[PDB]
Amino acid sequence: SGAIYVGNYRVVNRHLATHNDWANLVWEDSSRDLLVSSTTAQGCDTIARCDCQTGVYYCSSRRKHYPVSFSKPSLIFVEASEYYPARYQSHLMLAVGHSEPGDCGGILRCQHGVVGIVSTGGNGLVGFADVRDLLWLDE
Ligand SMILES: COc1ncccc1CC(=O)N1CCC[C@H](C(N)=O)C1
Ligand SMILES: [Zn+2]
Repeated sequence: SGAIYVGNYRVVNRHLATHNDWANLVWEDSSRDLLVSSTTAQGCDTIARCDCQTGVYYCSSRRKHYPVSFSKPSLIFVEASEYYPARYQSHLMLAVGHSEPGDCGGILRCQHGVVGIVSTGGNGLVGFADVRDLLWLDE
């Protein structure tokens, strides 16, 4: 699991969004596996505004942070699961790395800050949902 807390927002994987996330919906994108809900107290996570393709991500199946190089945000065909049917998820960055379903939520970080959260995985690869384009998060 896991989330990013920036300002008066909470950023989770859409498929893991709780009842309170839906009761306080701000923005959501099924094809991005993203959901933004509102928070009462002030979040202080810094979002990265960069062009990076190297980062370090947290992996709870190992309790380890991994240094990885990843692709630029794009459309990747994500196989069917119980949360979604066979579809193309947009804004997804792929890296060669380990992951398990319970790892969705771990953050990929660079020197600039928070790049995105773990979203997909399979075949010795791990995918991250990018959040760097969401400029409205800091205002
Ligand atoms: C090895 O499998 C995994 N590895 C990491 C995270 C997640 C998985 C499982 C996986 O691919 N998905 C299940 C949950 C929703 C995902 C999505 N965004 O479409 C797809
Ligand atoms: Zn960066």
